[PDB]
Amino acid sequence: HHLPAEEQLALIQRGTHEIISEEDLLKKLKENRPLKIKAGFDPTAPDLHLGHTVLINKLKTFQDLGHEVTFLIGDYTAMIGDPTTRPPLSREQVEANAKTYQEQVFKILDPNKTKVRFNSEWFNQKSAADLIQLASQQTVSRMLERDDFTKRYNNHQPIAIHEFLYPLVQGYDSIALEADVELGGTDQTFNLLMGRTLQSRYGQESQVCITVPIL
Repeated sequence: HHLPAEEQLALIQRGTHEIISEEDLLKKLKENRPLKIKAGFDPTAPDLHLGHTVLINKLKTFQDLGHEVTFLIGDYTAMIGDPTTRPPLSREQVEANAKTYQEQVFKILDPNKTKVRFNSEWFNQKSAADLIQLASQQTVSRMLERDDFTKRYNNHQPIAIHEFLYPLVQGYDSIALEADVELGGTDQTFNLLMGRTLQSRYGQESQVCITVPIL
């Protein structure tokens, strides 16, 4: 049934830019169970541009190999706006943009074998105290190590503080999903690594991080 793990790893490794501990990936595949596969998408764009194709085909490889792909809509942070200012996304915009993503993605993935989820599902129920707990798990110095934060800080461009909370949101999504693997583009390394780090801090086995080219 489940392919030998050495062969799974050969099909997963092709076309990828980096795998953070293949030693951890091989161990998960040798467990011979459906790994939970997380791929997150911001719902602001009108569609997925054709540069996502490699990424979606890699989710296809995971699903063909028997693992469970979760297609995650990061709607929570996009629907929060300013206190009384340009507005945030309505729910109507999230649901309409996500519908277009799904019709794109399901020309490749099987809908009966893919989970579609919105991270407001757990995050609507989180209190302010929950987010403070989360925020205590990372240092300001590590957040400023992200490339986009490093340039803005040195070019003396303001970084609002909630921008430091968004990667913590993405990392916790991994805990809420019990992700075994999370995929993203070459430039998402920092954010993907956040879930691997937070998971250990919450008592979970960590995820493997896999990057592919997003053209």
